[PDB]
Amino acid sequence: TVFRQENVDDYYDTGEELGSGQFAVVKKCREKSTGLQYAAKFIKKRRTKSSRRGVSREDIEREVSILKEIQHPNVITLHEVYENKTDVILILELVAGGELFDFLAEKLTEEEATEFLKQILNGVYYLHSLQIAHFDLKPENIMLLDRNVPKPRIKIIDFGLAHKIDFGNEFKNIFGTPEFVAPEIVNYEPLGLEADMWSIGVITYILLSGASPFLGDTKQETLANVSAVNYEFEDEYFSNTSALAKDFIRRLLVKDPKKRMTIQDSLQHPWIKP
Ligand SMILES: O=c1c(O)c(-c2ccc(O)c(O)c2)oc2cc(O)cc(O)c12
Repeated sequence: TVFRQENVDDYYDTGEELGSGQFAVVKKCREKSTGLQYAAKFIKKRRTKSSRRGVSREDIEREVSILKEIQHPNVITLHEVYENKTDVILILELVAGGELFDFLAEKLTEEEATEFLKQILNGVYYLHSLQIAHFDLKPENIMLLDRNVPKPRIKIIDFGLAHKIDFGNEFKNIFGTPEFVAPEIVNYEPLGLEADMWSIGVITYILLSGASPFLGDTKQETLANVSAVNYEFEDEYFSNTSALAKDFIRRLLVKDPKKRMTIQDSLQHPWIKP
């Protein structure tokens, strides 16, 4: 699939950089024709078939295909795609309140945690309903619309590892951030929607305590901890956290993906359900 090959600069002006990573940079931008504002993600293309630099066309096209399917208040939306020799440029919905990660570093109560979590669960319910696994859920990939409100609204971003799961599972080169990946990722096993639910358990633990449940001193330690389900609720952090909140986490941080709560289970769980 090919994208718009006119110069993006003829249609958009860029401004503040919103973030950067491995082979991508995200810039605030404004469409010249409408004055409307967006986030432009510049993704570096591979220059040869065997290069390890840049993102493969196959991987770029998958991400764009997934983004085009999505329309839900809790997930980022895609406006347009451009490309040139060096980059694919995604013109994405602008979200200005920063990462949930940075909002967290600034300070949650169970109410504040569930307020965020319900939105995340709603977005993931939408995705999983469409058989889309995100595969990279973490606080860095949850953005706030406006961070100066008591209960900020959120949108899930970064579908770079996302996959359609038409056959119950996928087994591919898929591996996210060690702190948040499920044991089946660590062990290179077939992956399905269940992996996202584990990641939600990790996010929930962090929301409530400020601490990361499997984090070791090195990446290999973290991964070893994940595979062994080596976590516990520290009393210093969880002493005034409800047993029901702990129950919710405990039913997500389960090694056997078949025994893990599904997204539907999570919405019916007594900590979440009205
Ligand atoms: O940092 C951002 C980011 O990474 C992405 C993003 C979204 C979907 C993807 O599939 C993807 O690869 C990246 O969107 C954004 C949108 C914003 O308004 C602001 C941002 O800072 C980001």
